Amino acid sequence: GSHMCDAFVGTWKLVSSENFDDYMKEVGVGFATRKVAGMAKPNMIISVNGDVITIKSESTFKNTEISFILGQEFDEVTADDRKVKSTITLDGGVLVHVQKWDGKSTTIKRKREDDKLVVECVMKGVTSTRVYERA
Ligand SMILES: COC(=O)C1=C(C2=[SH]CCC2)C[SH]=C1NC(=O)[C@H]1CCCC[C@H]1C(=O)O
Repeated sequence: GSHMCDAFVGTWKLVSSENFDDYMKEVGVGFATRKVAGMAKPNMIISVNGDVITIKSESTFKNTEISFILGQEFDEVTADDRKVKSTITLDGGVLVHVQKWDGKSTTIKRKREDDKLVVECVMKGVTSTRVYERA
């Protein structure tokens, strides 16, 4: 087993959100999409198979799935249809996901906090916090 397995693997449901509309604005999402995307309550499924981590997000609005090896950059088409270059590392027990596109950068941090998985999303000055519980 591994730290990653024990901490993150499983099925998680969104239970609260803060500032997500403002985060979406900062990453360039337009009005109609922000409105419909902001209603979504995704399930997040995290799995590990050997060195490969998979993060799936499933909702009424969009489904996404990424698989990656820690430290190894990959192509990602985000839920909001940005084509980014992503690298995910495990830093002091926090999954740190950096996305680069068009000269811009956003960082998504995923951490365990008590029984929750807390996702912090930062674009320039704007932070959104997305809190998940076990499904
Ligand atoms: C920018 O859009 C997004 O980031 C975004 C979505 C859209 S689709 C159209 C508009 C917005 C849908 S789901 C999502 N982001 C996440 O699910 C992760 C990954 C990053 C931030 C929040 C995280 C979270 O666990 O909720």
